[PDB]
Amino acid sequence: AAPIDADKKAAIKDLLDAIDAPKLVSAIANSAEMQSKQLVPAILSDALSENKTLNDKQKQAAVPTLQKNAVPKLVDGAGKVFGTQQFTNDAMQAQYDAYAKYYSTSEIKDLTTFYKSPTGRKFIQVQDQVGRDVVNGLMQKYMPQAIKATRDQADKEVAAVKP
Amino acid sequence: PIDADKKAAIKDLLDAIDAPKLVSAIANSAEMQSKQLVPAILSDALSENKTLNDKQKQAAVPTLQKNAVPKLVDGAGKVFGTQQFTNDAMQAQYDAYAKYYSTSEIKDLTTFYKSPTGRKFIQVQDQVGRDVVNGLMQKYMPQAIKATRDQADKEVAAV
Ligand SMILES: [Ca+2]
Repeated sequence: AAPIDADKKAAIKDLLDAIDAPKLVSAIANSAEMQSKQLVPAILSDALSENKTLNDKQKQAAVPTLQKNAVPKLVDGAGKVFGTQQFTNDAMQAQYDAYAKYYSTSEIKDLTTFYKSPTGRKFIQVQDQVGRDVVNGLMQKYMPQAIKATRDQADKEVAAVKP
Repeated sequence: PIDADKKAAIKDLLDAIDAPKLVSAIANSAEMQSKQLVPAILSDALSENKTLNDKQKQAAVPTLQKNAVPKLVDGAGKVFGTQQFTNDAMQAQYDAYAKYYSTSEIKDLTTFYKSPTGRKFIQVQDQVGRDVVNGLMQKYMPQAIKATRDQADKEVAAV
């Protein structure tokens, strides 16, 4: 985390405006919040395993109600930190620092020119869609075949167990 | 169906972005994902087996864990190393570029990607994104986990 000289900072500020950097921060916050919500079951499991008052029969019996009440409540409250102004500010500073680290001032200015051009503005809107179309299309054609190949061999391994 | 002038403009674009390196990274990513799915697929197959009773299934887990998992893992995701996958991934790149971009936009992109700043961009832009996400993750992941953990501790104690 280094000091950005004045002319480089002003160039990055113009680049961040041209790529709509706040929209990108918003997507990072929403993705982290989602990741936090997906960790709730594992964190609740850890709190149950490490709780120091309940015996092992009471813990095993508490699972049904914790699954029904605690998980929805924890999911609802998870990742609040990602909606704060502090997070947004920090993600903005992180964008400045990342651009200053990998690009020179003159490269940042070239980038801004491309992003403000008509084809650059198009690129900002569709280029992610281009990546998703490629990956999702190949996934649809090939993920089933790879799963089935492993599953069919897995059937043979289980059928081979001799008890 | 892509007209010839757009097809030839896309061919030049893909050379300028080193499209085969992007295909190779997609294939490797898919292969790794196939291998990481092996324990879940083997549990499906053990669960669905109709010859072993449930005590025999539990007793089989140690040797399945030890022999079947390394075997299935070395064999998972072979389809992603075939020439047919590469061919389909190239074709998917043509289709995607043709669908969202016009011929003159394709030519503008090539000019940008062939410029010195375009080539730097091909080289570091993914690293820019990872640095942003990883720095924030280092700072905020622990705070988010602690927030959920402390509320989970109160939920467990209130049982
Ligand atoms: Ca024209």
